[PDB]
Amino acid sequence: ANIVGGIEYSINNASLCSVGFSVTRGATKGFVTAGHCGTVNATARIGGAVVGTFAARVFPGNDRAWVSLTSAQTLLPRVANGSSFVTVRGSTEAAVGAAVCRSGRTTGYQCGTITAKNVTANYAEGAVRGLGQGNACMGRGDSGGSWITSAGQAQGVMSGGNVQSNGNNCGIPASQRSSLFERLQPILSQYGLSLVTG
Repeated sequence: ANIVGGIEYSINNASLCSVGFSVTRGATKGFVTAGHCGTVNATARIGGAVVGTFAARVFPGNDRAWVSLTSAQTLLPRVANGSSFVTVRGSTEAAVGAAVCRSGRTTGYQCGTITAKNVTANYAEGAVRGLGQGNACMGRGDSGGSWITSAGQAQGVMSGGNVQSNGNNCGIPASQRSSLFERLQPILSQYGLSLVTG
């Protein structure tokens, strides 16, 4: 499969999440995603085919993981934006107030601004600390997916948000949305990963 930020994958033929970013770990191909998407050794599929397995994860506390991929996968420095692509150019961290977008298999490509840092989410499983917050909308299934600026600076991966009864927060005003991302930088260093860029 071609590995592009935002696209769907399944975990153990059950849950669905979204790809964060293509990465390498030496010779090993991978992608980063959310930790709550899978446990270590869980099998990832794209287009019905096995693509790899969860190599490592932290959730809760953090919300991060990476999937180690078979060498047959094609890593790409891209995030889905409809039928087109945003090129991944680096991982410079944007400040509060910056514009940012996110990509995932439920709500697609959505944009807003970064509204806070260091946010705690109290999920069913426990607290997750240190999250970025934006007011781009999102929904169930977008978890794991890319947060990236229009200029190609990868910010993080989708963790969670104040979804409404329709499964998303797109039907409430931006002023009311809390859409939370796990910062990319600590994922990359924790697991010794390099972002695939173009």
